[PDB]
Amino acid sequence: ESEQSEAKGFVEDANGSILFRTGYLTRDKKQGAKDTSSVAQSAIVSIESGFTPGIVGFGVGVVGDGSFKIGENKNAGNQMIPKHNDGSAYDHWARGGGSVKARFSNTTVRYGTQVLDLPVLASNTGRMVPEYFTGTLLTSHEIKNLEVVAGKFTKDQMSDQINTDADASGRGLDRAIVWGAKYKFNDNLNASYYGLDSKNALERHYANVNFKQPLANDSSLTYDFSGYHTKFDANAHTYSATGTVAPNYAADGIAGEEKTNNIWAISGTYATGPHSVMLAYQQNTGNVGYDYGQNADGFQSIYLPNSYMSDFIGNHEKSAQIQYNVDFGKLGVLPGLNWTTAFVYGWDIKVRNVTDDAQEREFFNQVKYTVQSGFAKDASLRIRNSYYRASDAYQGAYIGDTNEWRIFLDIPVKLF
Repeated sequence: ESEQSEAKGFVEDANGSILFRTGYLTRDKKQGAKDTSSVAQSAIVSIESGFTPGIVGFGVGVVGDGSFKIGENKNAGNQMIPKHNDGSAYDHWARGGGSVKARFSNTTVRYGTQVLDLPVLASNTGRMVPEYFTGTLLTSHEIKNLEVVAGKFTKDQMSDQINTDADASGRGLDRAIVWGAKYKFNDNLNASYYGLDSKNALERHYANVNFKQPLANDSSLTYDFSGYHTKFDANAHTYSATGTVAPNYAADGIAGEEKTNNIWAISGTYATGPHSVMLAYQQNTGNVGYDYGQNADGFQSIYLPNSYMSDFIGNHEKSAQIQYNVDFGKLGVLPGLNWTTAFVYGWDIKVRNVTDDAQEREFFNQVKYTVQSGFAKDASLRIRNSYYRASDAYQGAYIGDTNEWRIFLDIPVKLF
């Protein structure tokens, strides 16, 4: 009848796992700019009790991680490793917490520490360890194929922070209220719409529609339209704003008046047999770029296609991508080996008091291998490289010319 009426018990329905992750991320930049290199090992735990049986069910959750750096890591960065006040890397660190949860019919409420994946407020999961939020999330599946959420969060703990309320910049969350809904219309079409209101910081909405269109020979075309609307509060932190800013914006990141961004993107992917190709276009309008991640708003709150090392989020920036993906298992060469190559070109970037015409481009390659069977099933290795270049005006204003490598070994282990 419902998710709660099928509860087996606190112990019977429990699940638990650890992900061991070894990472390496380096960025080589031109002379006069800072090279980063970060190497580390993590163990990331997730434990979820089942729910007790009855009209209302109860359980608990635990999330956390413990990590150590590998090497001195004197020029660590990129949100890989916590740093002491002098700049030195932390030798080892530990983070996380617990939650309690309650379930009635098909609705769950969770209170405490948790990893979020709302498009408007999404935890980092692309570095060593996950970003954690603390607060309350209600999740309702009372209508088949519809998920509705509502939440309130008061702490944000980013991956490279030891303090329990500290985003990528070391600043705490005041109050983030979130809501939204996601619906599967049929097997080819779904859509979503989410909202965020974060006190003294910003208001943000996200919408998506995703339509898959079957073609002959086990082929298809998938179209995607995604976008965000963000209104940044006068006291929020931003970096790409244009128009009227405060004298000190330069130094503070505080515009002292509201700034608005719209960013949207359309993508079409043709897939056939072993092979896929995607084309995508993305554009920003308003008087700021998509300056996400600067106000305890989720380091991964970037559900758009033109997003690799650069996110193509500059003020007025337009961008276009071509992407090619091969599955080497379907092709008959090596099951679980995949290759992605992409090229993204961005232009029309406004850099305040310098130009209206800056540009950037990125050439990306990733090879990934996932173990298909045996004791190490689902272990994977991801090796990825970005060759990134930008005009003179978009160097220290954003990332700067760079050759980036990232390597991640992920070894998942089921505890129960």
